[PDB]
Amino acid sequence: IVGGTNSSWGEWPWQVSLQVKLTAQRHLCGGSLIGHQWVLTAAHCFDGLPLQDVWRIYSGILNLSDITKDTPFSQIKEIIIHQNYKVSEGNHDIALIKLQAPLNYTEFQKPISLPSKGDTSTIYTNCWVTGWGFSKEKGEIQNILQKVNIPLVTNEECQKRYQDYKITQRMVCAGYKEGGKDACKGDSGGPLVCKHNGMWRLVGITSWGEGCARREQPGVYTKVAEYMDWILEKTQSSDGK
Ligand SMILES: *[C@@H]1O[C@H](CO)[C@@H](O)[C@H](O)[C@H]1NC(C)=O
Repeated sequence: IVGGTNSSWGEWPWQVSLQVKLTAQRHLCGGSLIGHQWVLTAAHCFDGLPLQDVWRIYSGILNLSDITKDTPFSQIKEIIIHQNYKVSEGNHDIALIKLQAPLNYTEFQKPISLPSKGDTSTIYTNCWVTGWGFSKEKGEIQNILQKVNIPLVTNEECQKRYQDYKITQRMVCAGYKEGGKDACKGDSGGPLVCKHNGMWRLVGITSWGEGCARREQPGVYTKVAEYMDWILEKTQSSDGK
């Protein structure tokens, strides 16, 4: 998070940390808890890595340096990457992670409400992006969970900023003309939440940007509302009703 501030215990209780355990354990991505057994994250977090054994999910945590071998974590039972996602490309950057065990809800560990498919037409006004990513371009992983207030930009206004790519109706962009406030590497897969009608809703999944916080270069997010039919279909038990 570039241009952000420290967050408090219980402020973003849905935020999780996706870490890989290879030669050393490192935070790679953010994610949002959406159910007792489900986390929503970006498909690009899994590029060049197996879906099995190497992942650990941390929830109910504010500072990354507090994580030791004693800290309880969630393991992956299944990873569902969008069928149309292509490794190293931008479209459909979304994945669901099914946990091996359900997580009990506390005031520090609870899900973020999902929008409806019809909520695509809604223009939000109080949006925040959180994570432990780089505090500046080419920077380093932050210890304390950062937060930042970022306004949304129209898809047409976002398309003009990225004329070498195609900003689809399945993406939502957020930034300031002067830059200085944006998500960065390590924030990927985390939440872009908006407060609407008194309650918090998951609007975007942090995906990409040309660098971080550059002027007139807004952050691109996977628009959750455009994937609600997919999330609902994929979270069904598999064994059937
Ligand atoms: C975040 O917390 C620590 C001290 O607890 C320190 O890095 C800094 O004072 C805090 N950040 C800001 C922007 O105050």
